[PDB]
Amino acid sequence: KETAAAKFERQHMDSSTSAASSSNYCNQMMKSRNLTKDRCKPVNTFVHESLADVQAVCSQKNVACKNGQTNCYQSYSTMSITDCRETGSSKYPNCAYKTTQANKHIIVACEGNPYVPVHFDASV
Ligand SMILES: [Cl-]
Ligand SMILES: [Cl-]
Ligand SMILES: [Cl-]
Ligand SMILES: [Cl-]
Repeated sequence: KETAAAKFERQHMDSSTSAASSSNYCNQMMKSRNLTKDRCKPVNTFVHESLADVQAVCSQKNVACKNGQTNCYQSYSTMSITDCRETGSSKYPNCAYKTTQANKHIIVACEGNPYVPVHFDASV
């Protein structure tokens, strides 16, 4: 079974680009990160910063998570992100995503020792 930290990395880290290159970024990344296996994952955010910088958010501003838990943290700085969301033309298989690039603060839930990101809560 994948660890929670490793699942966060696979679903939400893309340090190899500064920003979504094009409208097909999400179609490609959703497929390559194995987020379209049996179902199209409906919504997923990728963060274009170093893993270290994203991990560091777990020692930044403590904020409530949407679900009311208290282990969420909001990045002090904005980060380059791409939101991927399924379009109306999307029907498994042949998932289809809209790519939206933005520079926003991220909010992650953190857990463990080391205390690292395990869920992507939101961007602001
Ligand atoms: Cl793994
Ligand atoms: Cl791990
Ligand atoms: Cl997400
Ligand atoms: Cl990097």
